[PDB]
Amino acid sequence: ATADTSPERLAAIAKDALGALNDVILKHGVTYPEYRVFKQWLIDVGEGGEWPLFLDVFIEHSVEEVLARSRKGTMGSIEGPYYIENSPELPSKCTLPMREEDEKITPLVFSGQVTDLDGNGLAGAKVELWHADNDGYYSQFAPHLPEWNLRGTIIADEEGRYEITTIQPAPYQIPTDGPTGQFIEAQNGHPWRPAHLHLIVSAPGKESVTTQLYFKGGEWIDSDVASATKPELILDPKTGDDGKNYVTYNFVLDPA
Amino acid sequence: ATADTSPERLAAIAKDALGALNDVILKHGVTYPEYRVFKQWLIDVGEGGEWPLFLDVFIEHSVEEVLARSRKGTMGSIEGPYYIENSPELPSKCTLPMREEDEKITPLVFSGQVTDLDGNGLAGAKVELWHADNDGYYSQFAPHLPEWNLRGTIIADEEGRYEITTIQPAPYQIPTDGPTGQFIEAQNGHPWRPAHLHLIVSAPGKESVTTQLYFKGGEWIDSDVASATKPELILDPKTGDDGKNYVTYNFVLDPA
Ligand SMILES: Oc1cccc(Cl)c1O
Ligand SMILES: Oc1cccc(Cl)c1O
Ligand SMILES: [Fe+3]
Ligand SMILES: [Fe+3]
Repeated sequence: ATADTSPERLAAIAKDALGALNDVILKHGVTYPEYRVFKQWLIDVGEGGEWPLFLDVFIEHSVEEVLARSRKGTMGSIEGPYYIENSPELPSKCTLPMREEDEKITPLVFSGQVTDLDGNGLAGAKVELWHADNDGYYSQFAPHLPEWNLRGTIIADEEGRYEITTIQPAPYQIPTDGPTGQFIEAQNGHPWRPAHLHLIVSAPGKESVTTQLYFKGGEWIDSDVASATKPELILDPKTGDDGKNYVTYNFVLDPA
Repeated sequence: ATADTSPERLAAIAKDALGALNDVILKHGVTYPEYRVFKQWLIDVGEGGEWPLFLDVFIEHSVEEVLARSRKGTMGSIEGPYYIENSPELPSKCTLPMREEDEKITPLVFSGQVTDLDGNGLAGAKVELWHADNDGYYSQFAPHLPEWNLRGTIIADEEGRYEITTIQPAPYQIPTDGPTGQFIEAQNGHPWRPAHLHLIVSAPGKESVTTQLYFKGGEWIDSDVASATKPELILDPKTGDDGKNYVTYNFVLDPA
């Protein structure tokens, strides 16, 4: 992993990042017992392997807020720690891989079209979906699950449309008996995320979008610990007489 | 290590610390290639065990600047990563433990008195000295050195005076082929400290002081990478006709 940044830019970055922190210590009168605790917690983050967690919850929102200024298409959001590459491909209309345990849960049917800025249909266009199960587990992040459970690469047809069936997600709680959750708990916070789909959407000759979609009445909707939920990405699914929840949603892709 | 801080205070602390950083990302337009690099570097700091180094160089100065508001005695400074407790005791006038390799170097003779705010003499009063050798190594931080090389606990007499002989320190360069030094080097900085004595000074019924002393014409004197050098802590040693450098310095101790 490399940035291709200059020493001039880094220097300016670190000066005000360090200036900022050093400024919070002065402003609040941070003591020496406090400093020791802090240092000890940074070691633990590393030792608990919680660096992508902590940063993704607490920092990635600004990185996407920056990228967000540059694009005219669908609203993006943070990737989070759990994306996996080359998930198995599925046809234009499909079901997401899932176990019998998953078959017990109210289904979600997710339809729409991948278009360009003008609104034209895009063939040979892909939707990478992934999200958590009713337990708040992600596959490849819990040994009891099959390695592509609720992950897939959806191949959109002739005109960019896709119809995808999966389950309807339940609120993810981030891990707590570790440094990130001890961080939240010592400040009387809450370790909850909204229920969400993660998606990378692409198509030839387009700047991909990475985003999330959420659910209209959901808990933790206006208190996302990751600060990653927007108005523009909240679905409002209607239920069929089959009893399955139904949503349509379209992705608008910028020029690459 | 425990602070005894409330959730209210921590919450306020983390809000503006996180707000601050998130504010630097927005201000500079930090990209996604940049973010990956950053995250990867935080893992390495941990994995290189460079957390007390990085923080002590870049952060501890504000913690002491805070404590500095509360005290009327000698000017303090940052401890740094290398203090060791219960170094062996020596009488009021002594020499610091050192090898034959150390005996080759111009000697430093360091005299003075530990007093109170009014200026009265303090018996049963201690000076913990430690510092680096002409190589820029600290004992217990390089396997080739004897475990108390240039460390000791000096026992001041009847009236708080001490006379201590050691070597005259050479400029410490912090480690470079690791994350902290790759941090400095990618921004065209310099990994140099001034030459310095570390000292903890105490006496019964007094708030100890932790500080450093530096040398009047030294290199890196106005570009200390740790930002830890003050005007008030720069010695000006005269050389004897024995050829040994001579300094007197007195420590003024606040009520505990
Ligand atoms: O499931 C998650 C866990 C932690 C952070 C984010 Cl952004 C997630 O989506
Ligand atoms: O020797 C040192 C190395 C790193 C930081 C400080 Cl403050 C030192 O004194
Ligand atoms: Fe998630
Ligand atoms: Fe030092």
